[PDB]
Parts: sequence; C-alpha cells; structure tokens
Amino acid sequence: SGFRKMAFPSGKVEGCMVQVTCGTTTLNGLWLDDVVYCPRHVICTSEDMLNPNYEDLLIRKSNHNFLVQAGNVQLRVIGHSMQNCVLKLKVDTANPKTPKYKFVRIQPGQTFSVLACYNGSPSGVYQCAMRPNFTIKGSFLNGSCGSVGFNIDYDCVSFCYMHHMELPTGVHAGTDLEGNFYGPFVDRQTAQAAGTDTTITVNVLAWLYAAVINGDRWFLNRFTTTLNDFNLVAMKYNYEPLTQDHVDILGPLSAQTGIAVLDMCASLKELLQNGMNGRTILGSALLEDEFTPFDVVRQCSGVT
Amino acid sequence: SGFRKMAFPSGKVEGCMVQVTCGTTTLNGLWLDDVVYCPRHVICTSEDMLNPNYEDLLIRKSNHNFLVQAGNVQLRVIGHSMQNCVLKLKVDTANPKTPKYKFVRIQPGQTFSVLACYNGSPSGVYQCAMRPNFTIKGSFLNGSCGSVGFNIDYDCVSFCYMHHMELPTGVHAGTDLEGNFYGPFVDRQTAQAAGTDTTITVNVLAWLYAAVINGDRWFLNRFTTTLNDFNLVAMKYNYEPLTQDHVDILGPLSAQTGIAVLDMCASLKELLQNGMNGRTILGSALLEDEFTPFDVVRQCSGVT
Ligand SMILES: O=C(Cc1cccc(Cl)c1)Nn1cnc2ccccc21
Ligand SMILES: O=C(Cc1cccc(Cl)c1)Nn1cnc2ccccc21
Repeated sequence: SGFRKMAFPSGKVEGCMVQVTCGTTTLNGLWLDDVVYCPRHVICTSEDMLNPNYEDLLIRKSNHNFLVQAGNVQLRVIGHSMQNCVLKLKVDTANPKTPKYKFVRIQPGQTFSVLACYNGSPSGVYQCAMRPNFTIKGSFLNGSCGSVGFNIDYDCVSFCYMHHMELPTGVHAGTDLEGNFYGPFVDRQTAQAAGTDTTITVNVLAWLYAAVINGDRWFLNRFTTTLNDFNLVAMKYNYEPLTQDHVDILGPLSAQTGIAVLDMCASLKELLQNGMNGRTILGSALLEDEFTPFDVVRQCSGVT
Repeated sequence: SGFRKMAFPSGKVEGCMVQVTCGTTTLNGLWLDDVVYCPRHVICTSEDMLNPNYEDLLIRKSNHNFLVQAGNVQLRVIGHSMQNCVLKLKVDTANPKTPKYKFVRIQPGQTFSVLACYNGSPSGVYQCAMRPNFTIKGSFLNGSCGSVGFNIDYDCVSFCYMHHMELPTGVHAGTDLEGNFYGPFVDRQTAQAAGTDTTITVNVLAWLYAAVINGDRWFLNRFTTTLNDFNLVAMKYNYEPLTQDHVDILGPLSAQTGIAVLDMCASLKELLQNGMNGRTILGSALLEDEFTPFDVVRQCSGVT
C-alpha cells in the first residue's frame, strides 16, 4: 500500500542525454541512433529571441557550428535540419545506449516522466501531467531546454515531450519530438498566455479509487448521481466534462473496488461542494488530478 | 521556476537490481561488485515469518539454494552470510554496472530516492523522507522487498535504505545496507507500531523558502518571533523542535531570499495557528516537510 507521484525509472533516457552548443548557447539534446534532437532556439542569442527568423538564422550555421558532447566525448556532426521547432543533428556515430523508442504526441490529461537536465547531465526525475491548456507545471531552470518527457512500456521508451520555454506565469511549454508545440505557444520571447486550465476529472476519480484501495474511505457517501448532474457541478468548478469514455476507462478501478463510477462521482460532487473540512486524502489536502486511471492500476498492481 | 518532489536519476541503481529467490520466495537484491544484498526474510516461508529463528533457518540453506538472476542471466553463488537483517551473497562475477557507491545510514528528516522493484525489475522512482519515527511513507506492494533508497553526489551513489516490510498501519520499514533497521522494527510478522510521527520543521521552513523563491509570497507577514516562542507553537502542533543548527542550515536560503530565519518562523507560526484559509503554497494545501534545505538549494540552483 501507499501512493506516490511515481516517475518511470530514467536510466534508458539518461543514456540518450547530450549537451548541444551553438555559438554561446548551451542546452540539452536527445541522441537516438545517429540523430540528436534539441530545441531550435539553440541557434539564437538573447537579441534573436525577441522575434527570430529561424530559417535565416539556421542558414548562417554549418554542421561544424553545432557542438554535440556525450559525457566527455565529442560527436561529429555530418548533417543538420530543422523540423518544426526542433533541430535534428545527424551525427556519424549511432548511440550505443539507444533504447527501443517511439515518438508520440500525448493527449492533454495524460501523464509522463521528466528527466530534467543541465549541460547534457541529468539532475532529477519527476512525474508530470500535460494540462488541458497544454502547459506542464514542471520544475525547470535556465539550461533545462532539451530536457525530455517520456513513458516506458516494458523496454520501449515513448518520447512525448521536449522542454522549450517557461512562460511569464511560471508554467512550462514545449513540443513533441517532431517539434510541434503542445498548445498555441511559439518559440519566441513574447508574452504568451495559456488558456484557462481545468482539472482532469477522470484523473481525480482514478485517484479517489487509489484512495479507496489504500484504506482512505472517509469521503465515500450514501449518494449517487448521473453524468448530466455531475457535469453541471464539474463546469461550476472548472473540471473537465466527464464522458462515457472516461467512465469506461475507470472500469478496472470500479471493478476492483466494487464502487460504481457514478457513485464515485457523487463522492467527488460532495467533495467539490463541501471541501475537505480540514481532512486529507492520500496525504493531500486537495483533489489530485495528475494520476491517470492507467497510473493508478500500474502503481497498485506492480507493473515493471 | 516550479517546484516538484524530484527524485535522483535512477539509472545507476537500475544497473544493480537483481532477482533473488530462495525456496518459493522471490524478492529484489542489490548487486554491487561481487556481492548481492537482499533482506534475510527471503529464507522464510509464510509460516516462518510468525517468529523466525534466522540463524537456524539460514543453516538449512546452501549457496546453491539462493538463485540470483540479473536480467536474464544466472549468477553463481559462492558464499553466503547474514549481517544483521541482510543476506550477503557472494557471486563469482563482479557487476560490470557497479557505480561508485557508499553505504550510509541517513538521519531522520533526511530525504532519498526510492527505486521500487518487482522480480529484480524497476517499475518506478519517487522521493521519500525518513520520518522522525524511522518509517517511510512509500508506495510498495508484495514483491517490493529489497527495493533500495539512495542519494547521488555527482557520480557516487550513497545507498541508505533497503525495504523490508509494511506495518499494519500501511507505513514502511526497512534497514540501512548493513541490515540494521531504521527504528525499533524487527523483521517478524508481529504487530509493531511506529512512534508518534512529527513534522520535520526545518524541511517545512526550507519549502517556505522555495515558495518565496518561486513567487508564492502570500503567507509572508509583518511579524517575527524567537526560537523559544516558535518552539512552544511547534510542540503544540507536533513539529520537531527547531535548533540553532537548523537555523544555520537554513542560512543559504535566508541569504538568497533576504528573509531572516526567525521571520520565516513567524510566517510558519501564523500558518500553523490560522491554517491556509483555503489557499495553496507551491500547489499544496498543506505544509510540505519532505524537502530538506539541501534539496531546495539543489532544485533551485540546478545541481546535476
Ligand atoms: O524560456 C527559456 C528561454 C526562451 C525564451 C523564449 C522562448 C523560448 Cl523557446 C525560450 N528557457 N527556459 C525554459 N525553462 C526555463 C526556466 C527558467 C528560465 C529559463 C527557462
Ligand atoms: O511486509 C512484507 C512481508 C513481511 C512480513 C513480516 C516481516 C517482514 Cl520483514 C516482511 N513485505 N512487504 C513489504 N512491503 C509490502 C507492501 C505490501 C505487502 C507486502 C509488503
């Protein structure tokens, strides 16, 4: 028993982290096979970030201008190309530590592990959720650009995120591994705001199931509700509308606990309307939305 | 900016995880050099755990009874010995993936990363604190025994914890890497209770400094206090007494923010007496005590 914000073991990703330098800018790159992926803003200076013309900026750059360092050895760059907001540097050596990998674009509300890096070196790993407004509430500093987000399925690493920027609000924005930003963000030092962020309802429900599984049952009540009545309350509290697909995905947790999804919705409804009354659930005084139903099942069943 | 419960990158520890089987029991082992460390309760059956005589039980065991598997290859056991509550299995092959390592006994209130494992395979990594009552509030299931806790200093892994058992209260107990339990716990299926757990005051203060550093300043007030007045409040709220050493250790954070330690204590005093009034700090509705002043400095400075 016990329930933690658990990240995937990061070893397979650490073996791919490299340092990429261009001019005076240093950030992190992801070395998979003979290709190094990093944010294209590596070619900019502090002046260029105001309104960069990346095609024009990249044109003033040659393979020899990009310095890729893996640990303490230099990689030879034989090709360079821009794909959306990422630079793909072709190196003459394939990464001997390349794990089985896929590039995937996650959906808002899905979770992933982040290996925060500085100078191609990993410093920490944490679990994140892609917010409905496509931002991530991560922990990043200057130099963290190129740090990646991922999921692991037995031996396969699914890369889903590359860190690019911190918005003035403190939240983080980035791209998938093809360089397409999650959300409306652009890689430019201009004031950009994320939309209204909502709470991932299906994830809060999954976490309420984890709480029941772990002995915390105080919030369970003698009431029930309908999808329509529940969603009226969800809209008032800026919670994502619950669909029948969300109910379907909660099926394994509903079967494990013997608590119907709509009965759990009625508990959530009363938690929303009445608050926690100074009590906690799984050690938290607020409703946690950063565990998907898959994460709860995985953590509570022991999927290695 | 941003602040997360960040764990160390776990790669160096994954390369040491092995499966150890004895009779019908399977748990995790830690393979460093030519030695495999695992809980000694691997030699017990469900009947033996009631009141085991480990010396007598180990006597009925030979090197060939302990099956050590690293990935998919079998390790040859040439020696076996019990050191307190751990078995040390001497294998004929030194782990090629052995990182630079130390065995350390952490102090209550200190933090560490846990790589939860099942069948010698890692499934997740999370950050924990050794509670003042020597328990850890981890996330463990049956099969997790032998999972280790550690800290990393550049290239050196300091192993501090090995998981042994879950108490009936749901909290977790284990040993250092010499087999000495943290706390009064014994490796026996008998009702054992942990002491009263207090809040790690110095860690809550360090987290209040992280909150100031990250823009969350609502809780800062026009008041101050003394060590004596503050500790009167700390005792009423089951908070560890704050000593001048704790104030000294908070020095870097005090210097970074320009907020004197006793001024931060006065903010904590009012948070304790008045609650959060429905507000949050760093995304939490309660006072977080699982970040030491070192963790806050590391996370907020980017130590890789
Ligand atoms: O935000 C940037 C630089 C940048 C400016 C404008 C656009 C772009 Cl794409 C990049 N880097 N960055 C990422 N996370 C950080 C956290 C703290 C400070 C800087 C951090
Ligand atoms: O508690 C035990 C078995 C055991 C019984 C008595 C004493 C000893 Cl040393 C070990 N294993 N264990 C550890 N974490 C767990 C979590 C959920 C279930 C079982 C888990």
